[PDB]
Amino acid sequence: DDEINAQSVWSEEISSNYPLCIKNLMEGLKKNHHLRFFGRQQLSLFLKGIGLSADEALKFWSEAFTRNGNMTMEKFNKEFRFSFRHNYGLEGNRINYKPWDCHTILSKPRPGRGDFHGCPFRDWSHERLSAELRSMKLTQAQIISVLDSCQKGEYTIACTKVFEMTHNIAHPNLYFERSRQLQK
Ligand code: SF4
Repeated sequence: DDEINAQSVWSEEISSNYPLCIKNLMEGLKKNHHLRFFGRQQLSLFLKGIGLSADEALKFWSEAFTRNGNMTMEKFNKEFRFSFRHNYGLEGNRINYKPWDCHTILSKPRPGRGDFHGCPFRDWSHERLSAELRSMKLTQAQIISVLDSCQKGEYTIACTKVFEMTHNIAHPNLYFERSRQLQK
């Protein structure tokens, strides 16, 4: 709880370790105060994979869904609380909900309008990727190298390139713990 909790996952320090997909999901949750089923599972199981406790997860999801008066606490407890508790097995279920790897993430149905699951290196446009990479302090030479892998369909190589360029197999939780390891 000292490192990963409901408040510290919104921190810049912790969130600077997220791969592009989790960053995309967190951003959609912050502005819409809600995520769809596929996006819910991708992000929820990742946070569980980095050590977010059951109590902190329910604190995290409840505040996020009810933020800015998006929905009441009663609507959340009646329409979403069970599903999040289900993912941690707090209702007695013994389904093995492991965090999704990149292969599993890319295999899900592709995101449409309003969806935030998936992998940005395949689902975003080159224009959207380029602007996002520039805010991450990448130069156009580095950008053209990442888009090259994207155009070739090697999305895990493009994400591995971003890691090396932003720092000094194929799993989003492996991205986090490698990056978070370089912080300590
Ligand atoms: S390669 Fe995997 S970890 Fe990286 S952005 Fe795509 S789905 Fe996320």
